[PDB]
Amino acid sequence: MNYARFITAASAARNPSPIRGPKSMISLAGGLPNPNMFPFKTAVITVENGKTIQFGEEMMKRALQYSPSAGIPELLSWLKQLQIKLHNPPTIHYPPSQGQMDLCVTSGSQQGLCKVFEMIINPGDNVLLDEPAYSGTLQSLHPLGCNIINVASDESGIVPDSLRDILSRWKPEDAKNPQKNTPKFLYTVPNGNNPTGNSLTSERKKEIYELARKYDFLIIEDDPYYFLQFNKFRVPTFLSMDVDGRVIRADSFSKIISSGLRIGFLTGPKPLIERVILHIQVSTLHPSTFNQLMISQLLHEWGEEGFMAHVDRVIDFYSNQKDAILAAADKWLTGLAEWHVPAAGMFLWIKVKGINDVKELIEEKAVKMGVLMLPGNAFYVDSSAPSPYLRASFSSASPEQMDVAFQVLAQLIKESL
Amino acid sequence: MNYARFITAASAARNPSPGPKSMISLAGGLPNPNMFPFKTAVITVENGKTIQFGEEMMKRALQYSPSAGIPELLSWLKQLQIKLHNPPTIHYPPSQGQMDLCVTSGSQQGLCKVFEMIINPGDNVLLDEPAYSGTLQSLHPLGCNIINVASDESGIVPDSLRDILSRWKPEDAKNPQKNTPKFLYTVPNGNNPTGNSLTSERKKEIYELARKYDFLIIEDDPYYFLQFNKFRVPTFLSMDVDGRVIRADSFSKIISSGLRIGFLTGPKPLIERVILHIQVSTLHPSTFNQLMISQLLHEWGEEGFMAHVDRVIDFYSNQKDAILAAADKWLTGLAEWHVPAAGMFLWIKVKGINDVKELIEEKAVKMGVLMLPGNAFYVDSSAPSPYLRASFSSASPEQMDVAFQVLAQLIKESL
Ligand SMILES: O=C(O)CCC(=O)C(=O)O
Repeated sequence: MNYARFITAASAARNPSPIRGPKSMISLAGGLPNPNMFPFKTAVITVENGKTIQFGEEMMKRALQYSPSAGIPELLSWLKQLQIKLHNPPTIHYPPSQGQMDLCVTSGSQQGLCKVFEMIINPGDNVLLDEPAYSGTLQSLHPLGCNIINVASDESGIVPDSLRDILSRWKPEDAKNPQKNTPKFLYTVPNGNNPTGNSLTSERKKEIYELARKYDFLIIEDDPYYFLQFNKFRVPTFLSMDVDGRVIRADSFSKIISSGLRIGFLTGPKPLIERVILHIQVSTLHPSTFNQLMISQLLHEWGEEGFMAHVDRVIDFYSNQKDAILAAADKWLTGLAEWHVPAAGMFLWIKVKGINDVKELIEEKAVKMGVLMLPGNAFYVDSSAPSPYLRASFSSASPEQMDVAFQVLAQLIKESL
Repeated sequence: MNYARFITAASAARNPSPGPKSMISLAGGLPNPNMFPFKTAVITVENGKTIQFGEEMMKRALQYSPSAGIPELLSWLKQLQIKLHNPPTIHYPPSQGQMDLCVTSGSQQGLCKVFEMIINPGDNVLLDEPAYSGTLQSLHPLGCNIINVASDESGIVPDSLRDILSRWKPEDAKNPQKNTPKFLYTVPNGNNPTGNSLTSERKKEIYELARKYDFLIIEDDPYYFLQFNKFRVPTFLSMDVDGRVIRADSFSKIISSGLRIGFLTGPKPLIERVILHIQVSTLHPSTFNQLMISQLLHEWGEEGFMAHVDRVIDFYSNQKDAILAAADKWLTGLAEWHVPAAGMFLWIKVKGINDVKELIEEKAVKMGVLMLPGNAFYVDSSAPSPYLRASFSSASPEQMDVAFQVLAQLIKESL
């Protein structure tokens, strides 16, 4: 596994820019401000289902102060250990320069993901993903001058055959040859895709993996909705089948723990992670120290039992919420729209039947009646193409809210037929 | 005035990526914030009302918020900025550079997003060495030609800036193929590592040249509130009649380094490329941490903020007082150095040793003493450096006494 092909000229040229022997030791060498100057002295944070979190005066100075680039070591060790327990990556005991598994706490998981595109993509590069695809990722990949090659997805995500067919534009030996512009990577959201809410299967993941071996590209696994799986048996990740070190997982605490706190993490091979760490060192520097410590203490006080149980209560909430969105649709959309039932996440994806563009429907008529939901146009490389799709958030609304929401939508559709 | 020549093809192709009511909305992407474990917060402040988050606030604090900062924090920094600098640009048309500001994840987030926005490989850029190693290492992979401007007690020597530019004519600004300097990067207030600051006369002159030659000025000003002189030298932003100043500001030295929260002020179209890059990277600065800071600032008020920064300049001033005292004591005739004008560093040039790397990395450590060799603060970091960076931020008068006596001892052993 050669990593140089996946590291921009710029990315390779980064050197480490850190904040960075007898016994007592009198350092004037370092850069830290004096943390006594800072105004906040203590904190108490109450937790549902938990012991309150205390920052004593000493701990608060630590929270107000520069901390390491890759994250605090107690959160780093605990997430690594989570990743060993959840996924047991084939690579954890490999050599560093082969793909030893490494992890970086990042300022939300999209920070890591961006820095990963920037690391990989030369203009003119080819990338695989399936559409509909995440708004945020299209606005991300677009300025990078890559050519986005769409793989068909259905209710089970990426269709493997589509991937085969697409990749038969190249011989496998073309991977050893940059001129041939073989794909760099496949970007997938494998659990409750935003916007579609469909998830990848196990058999499918294994097959995708083999194609990724054969055509020696990286798999980018964006898995923000992995702890929002409604099925009890969690589907194995690409991470857990990564005997090569061709997988970069992104994990988020945003749907589960806190979206505000901007704390997520990036799991992958050392040399790749290292490029992101080094990019972080000249931009954000680290994730907020305060907030890492809220999460780290929270998580260590729960242990893995409290964490998983918490995630079981989130899932429980999000499913009933999903039962209610579907009831409501089964109630009003029947025979007027088509949808599959979300495998994870917080989004229902609704194909309205016999209307071409739902933008008018939504942005003109539906808003006038006081109901709103997201036109599907944004979720395609070509956002100007007509979409007959709505994305509907089942995250906040009460059963009655959805009832009126779908009573009104169905009316506007009937009125627009 | 023409910002397109200042913005990369990439930076430019970026697209923004974020009601009668009683409205029902189903197209939000917010997660249900009620699922979050953290319920209430209390934080204490020395000489301040206790900051409290009730269940509602807290919820907002654990939730996605705007890209460029919560609005009660943006207006307060936007205000502070009108008040500290009163930019001639405030009431400009937006497309003509109207002063804009986003909260960033610490000031170096903004400043990185700004190099990425500006720099094509091959471009020519100005700053003054020694320069902060971080900025060196940020710029290095961007593939610019770094052109060193001479500096002295007082920062960037502008005569040197004139002689450098004389290789072009003003007219070469409108001709991209001439490769005129894209921008001048500076740390106007005790530069890290020198601790030197620009004078107001020099800043004027620097501005004229930047006008003549149409280059941006990035004023990296993390030590703005750490100024030992009670009159604060006017900033490049207070004299940006053109819309060519990009200012970085930091709460890292005064408020918190750890909360990662700083701010970038500058022409709207330029800030706009930065906010759009933030939207697919960090999304925004921690909502929680902005709320902590915001409620601290509104409660202190403009006055009270300032009483604080005085409080810490006073602290930093005594520390550097203590550090100069000890240098005087042990280092006289063995070294030379200027009084830092601001910041937390002292920059000491040791006599008759060509490179200080052995002196520190072998001898000093062994004797339990540490200072930072200058090597790292120049483009060419393999070059001998007879200079030491020393931090007066934490050490006590006693620990500085022993640091220096020990350091002078070994300097005299190495002669
Ligand atoms: O529009 C926003 O503020 C945030 C959207 C987001 O990150 C999400 O898709 O969950």
